[PDB]
Amino acid sequence: MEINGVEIEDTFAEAFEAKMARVLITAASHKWAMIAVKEATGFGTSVIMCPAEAGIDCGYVPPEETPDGRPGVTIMIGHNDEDELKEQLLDRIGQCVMTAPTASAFDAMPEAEKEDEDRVGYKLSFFGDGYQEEDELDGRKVWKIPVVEGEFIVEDSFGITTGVAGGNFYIMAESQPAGLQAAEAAVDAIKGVEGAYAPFPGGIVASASKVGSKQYDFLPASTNDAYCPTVEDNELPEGVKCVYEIVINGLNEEAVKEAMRVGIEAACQQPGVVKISAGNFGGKLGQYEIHLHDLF
Amino acid sequence: MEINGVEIEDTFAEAFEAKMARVLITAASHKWAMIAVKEATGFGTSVIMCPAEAGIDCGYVPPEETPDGRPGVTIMIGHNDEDELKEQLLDRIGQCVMTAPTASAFDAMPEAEKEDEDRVGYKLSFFGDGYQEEDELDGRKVWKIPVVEGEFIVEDSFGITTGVAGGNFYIMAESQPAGLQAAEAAVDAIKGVEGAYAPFPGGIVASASKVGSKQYDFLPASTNDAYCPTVEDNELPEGVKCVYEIVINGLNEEAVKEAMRVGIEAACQQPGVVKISAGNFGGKLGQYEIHLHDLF
Amino acid sequence: MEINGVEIEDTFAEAFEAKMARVLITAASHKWAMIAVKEATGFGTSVIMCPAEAGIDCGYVPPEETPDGRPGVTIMIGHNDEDELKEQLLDRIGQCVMTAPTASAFDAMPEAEKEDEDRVGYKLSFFGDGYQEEDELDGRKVWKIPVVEGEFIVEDSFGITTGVAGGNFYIMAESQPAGLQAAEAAVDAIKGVEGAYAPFPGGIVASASKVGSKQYDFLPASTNDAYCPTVEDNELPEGVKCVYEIVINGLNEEAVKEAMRVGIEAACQQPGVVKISAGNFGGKLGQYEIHLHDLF
Amino acid sequence: MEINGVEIEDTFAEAFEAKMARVLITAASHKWAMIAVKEATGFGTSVIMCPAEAGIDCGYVPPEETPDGRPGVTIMIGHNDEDELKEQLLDRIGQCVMTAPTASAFDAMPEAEKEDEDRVGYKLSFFGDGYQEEDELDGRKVWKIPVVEGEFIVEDSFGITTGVAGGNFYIMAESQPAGLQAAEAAVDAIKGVEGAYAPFPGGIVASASKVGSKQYDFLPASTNDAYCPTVEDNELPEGVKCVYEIVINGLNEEAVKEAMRVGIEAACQQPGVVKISAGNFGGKLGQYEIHLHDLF
Ligand SMILES: [K+]
Ligand SMILES: [K+]
Ligand SMILES: [K+]
Ligand SMILES: [K+]
Ligand SMILES: [K+]
Ligand SMILES: [K+]
Ligand SMILES: [K+]
Ligand SMILES: [K+]
Ligand SMILES: [K+]
Ligand SMILES: [K+]
Ligand SMILES: [K+]
Ligand SMILES: [K+]
Ligand SMILES: [K+]
Ligand SMILES: [K+]
Ligand SMILES: [K+]
Ligand SMILES: [K+]
Ligand SMILES: [K+]
Ligand SMILES: [K+]
Repeated sequence: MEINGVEIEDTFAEAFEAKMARVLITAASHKWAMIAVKEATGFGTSVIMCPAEAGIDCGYVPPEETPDGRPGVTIMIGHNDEDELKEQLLDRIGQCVMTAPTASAFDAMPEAEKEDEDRVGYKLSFFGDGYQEEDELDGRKVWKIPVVEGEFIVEDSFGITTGVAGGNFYIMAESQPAGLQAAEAAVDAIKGVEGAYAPFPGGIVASASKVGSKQYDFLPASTNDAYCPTVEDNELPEGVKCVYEIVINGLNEEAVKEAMRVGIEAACQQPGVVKISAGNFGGKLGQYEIHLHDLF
Repeated sequence: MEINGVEIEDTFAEAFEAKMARVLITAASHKWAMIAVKEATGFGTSVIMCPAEAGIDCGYVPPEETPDGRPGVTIMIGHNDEDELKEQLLDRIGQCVMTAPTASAFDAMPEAEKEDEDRVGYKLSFFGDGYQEEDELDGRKVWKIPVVEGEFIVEDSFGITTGVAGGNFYIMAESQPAGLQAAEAAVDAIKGVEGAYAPFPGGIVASASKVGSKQYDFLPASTNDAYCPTVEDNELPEGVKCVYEIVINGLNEEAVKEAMRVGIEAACQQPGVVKISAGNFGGKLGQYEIHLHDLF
Repeated sequence: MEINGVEIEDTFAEAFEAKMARVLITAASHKWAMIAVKEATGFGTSVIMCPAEAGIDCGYVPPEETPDGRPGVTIMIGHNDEDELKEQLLDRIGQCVMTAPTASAFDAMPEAEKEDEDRVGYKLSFFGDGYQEEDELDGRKVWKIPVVEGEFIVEDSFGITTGVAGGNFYIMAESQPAGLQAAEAAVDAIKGVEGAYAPFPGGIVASASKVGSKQYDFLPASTNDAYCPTVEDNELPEGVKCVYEIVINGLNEEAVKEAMRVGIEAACQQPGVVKISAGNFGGKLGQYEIHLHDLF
Repeated sequence: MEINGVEIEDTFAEAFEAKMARVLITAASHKWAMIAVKEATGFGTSVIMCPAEAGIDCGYVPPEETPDGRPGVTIMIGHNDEDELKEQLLDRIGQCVMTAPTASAFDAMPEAEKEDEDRVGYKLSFFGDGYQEEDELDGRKVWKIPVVEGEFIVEDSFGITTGVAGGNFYIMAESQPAGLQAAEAAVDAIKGVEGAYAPFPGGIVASASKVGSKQYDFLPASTNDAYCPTVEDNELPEGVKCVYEIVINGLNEEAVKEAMRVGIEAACQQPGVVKISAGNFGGKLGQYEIHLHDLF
């Protein structure tokens, strides 16, 4: 199989069940919404050594579609453990969205995906020290928390789902610059797929990992040396000088599949791409297998 | 005292000793440098419920002044506890800079400020699983860690200092929009002060806090209700409808003082600003007191 | 009639027929597309003293919805004179898109709107000095022009329509900061409206004009003094200390009306707005009269 | 001569005398200054088919270094004809800066460079229709023009110099992605050089031209086929699959030389660059000849 002359390896991404929330942040403008967004979703590439996996879902929510009539952005926050996710919701919304100029936080978990709920707004409202007030806004139960700016509006409760984490594909390129141009094109495409996010910096992984380590016994993960171009005994095709990985989390398997589909399609339009692969664990770890040949 | 007709309150900011590191991130472009920067310094407004306090120091480092000849950006990461700071250095550089396309990480702690060092590069190099290599780059001891992209270059060791955390001033404004325009002008000014950063979203705090809670026994902090415009018994001057706080951390007291100085000066040039105040704890907590009247 | 407490004057915007083109710019990334876009649409606020009226229509076209599978952005270029429009298409695509890294230019004028044709890509093809080559791409007739980068891809011909120019509303606020916050929320809303653009800087006019001048016979336009808050005998409501205008052009009257509607609604959600008005010429001149009360 | 393994051709850039102005734009924030700047400097890559050659000089002027204590950005506008330059100053400031929210325009031409004066602010003052008012601001003679926002502040007069236009170098790389990564690093470097600007989109020319035409007697200029990688009979080194040009204008020859020097050095640190060249016209046309070997 080839897409625009680029080899698609007959392999699969191995992905996992993971708990996820989806939050709508609105603010006085898109600019201020993004300010809160970047802060709240930062230090959140991987649960290997980050507190969560977080990223932007929809970069632009029209003011006419938000509960308060203001510009919005949707983000997603995820973790393998639901209790840690609830902690991460409280911390990131309370430290990064409550503190952000003009930003409000509303639930954006689709009705069908909702399995559980965490009362993040209620838990945050105690910051008001007795002065907090419940109200209804556009049919939503919200807390109005007095802050020095005026008020912080946060929805009482946020829906939690079991989503899919670790959808992925590798871009194998003739050089680093060609690999990165291809990878950014992929991420631009993934931007448009609702319910999916790419937690790594710019959505791109420059340092893909393997489980554990061969030489050490204190490492949870180490470099995927099989795919390292400066490693003597690497398993890279000839003419492959750089590898990038795109890692995708989503509300469901279909959102991850779509993000993988449009990502690869976009990457294969860029020059100097040799082949597309995917990362898996030989079916021994995950709950999902997304086969590349099935997507096209 | 008035600056452009704006009242400067005769008070002080009460700030604290805190451990800090300063990192230079370079990348293929300013764009990719900033990608790594935003990820690495996110979820880091306040040690109240964030793992660290982090932010950009110098947004633009010319390529001719970096060890590798590439565009750079300097960031600062801080914490009240040195052991937690060392953990935060490993986590943020390893998860957010090592994974970021093209980015390298070099020490940027000034010689005079260096009190301690953490071998973050050495500790990260084990990710190479035996394939990592030490080298010298522009006089610096660096580790070349094989990654799927090619290599991750990180300096062996990073200097740690005892800096100053919690420098601050309040902008009291006739309205939220006037407060925010004044606050952003202040942050634009603080951008130019080397050795200082503002950890909050866009550098601005919309929800300033007080120690503990009046009504609850489980909260380490709650809203500063004295400065809340919607609270009935607030201590706000008449005509003050919004308050923002700017919180500043720095390598030393002088860097924080300068950031406070240029910030207030910039804020007072914007329309609708009623007065400037500062947050303190009546001298009972901090190691530093920066009096507003002393700055002008 | 009020929106969130903001008066909506029972008046109308008076708008005009204008010739318009619509161009899809694709590039290796959204970043490089925007680079071409900002260059090609700049120096194009008003035909009073700029060569054209130009701006971004759709900020994000997904890769899978473009002819070449690459990230896209749509722009619009307008002028009262069709011959001048054709010259502007040639100049802006030839000098600002052809020269921009990786950028291609395709027709994005809807079939139902097309009235005339301008063979821009045919005209630009001669730059190839004999080496240019016609081809077909996703059903479109394109020219592949050899350039030092590789090739410039440009559609043979672009459609021209009689659109609408000069749709508008005024935001009257309690202060400059309040007015600008409301105005940017409006522009955020207008972003989402396909086939409409706001040609002024950030979509906002800080210096609205009237036809001619009371004092100077060499001027085609001068300040709208009745709405200047510093002018002594102004016709501004008390409490209004700042006025902004949002000027909108579009493919048809419906796009203009829609941009006006969502822009006003978004503006009215922001604090410190007193009323909304609109600029007309007494209904004695324009082809279109858009009554504010008819929008809601 | 090699820089980082990259050949530096023993050739020269041939550049020309050109008339130039330099403008300081201040605004409520860096964001709004940038809004005005992009509008005012757009449609200004080349005087071949654009009305002027314009670009950002300094991206960040600190508030305390500006006449009004507000965030600033400096831009430059050039043209071979002084009368056309004066018209371009009037058109670009009057239509793109006067109209931009909160933006002011001050002279930023160093005294040592000043040759001529253009009373732009005086010429713009008539827009005030009698209500305009001269004042002094930070020792500068300015006009306060009443506008719907409040006031437009513009310096009475702007200095004009005979600068340098057409400084250049070519980046010859192994691929388009490699070329563009090198070219952007170059532009990042050129950003830091005061008194020099790169007028093309993102600073980069994707379609360098040659004088005249081989096939068409009616063309003044066409694609430099000698440097087109898709042209069969090109004069490109083997292994070169992409060429970019960086074009630089500046206040004097030293600024141009400096931008060339740091731009080349930055480019050469990026992977996949084969050689650096420069464009000239046989030493017959230009006033300046800038030899690449003389820079390092
Ligand atoms: K998405
Ligand atoms: K907030
Ligand atoms: K689900
Ligand atoms: K993230
Ligand atoms: K199939
Ligand atoms: K700083
Ligand atoms: K990296
Ligand atoms: K110190
Ligand atoms: K931060
Ligand atoms: K639009
Ligand atoms: K192009
Ligand atoms: K039409
Ligand atoms: K425009
Ligand atoms: K000047
Ligand atoms: K410069
Ligand atoms: K202005
Ligand atoms: K000169
Ligand atoms: K330009």
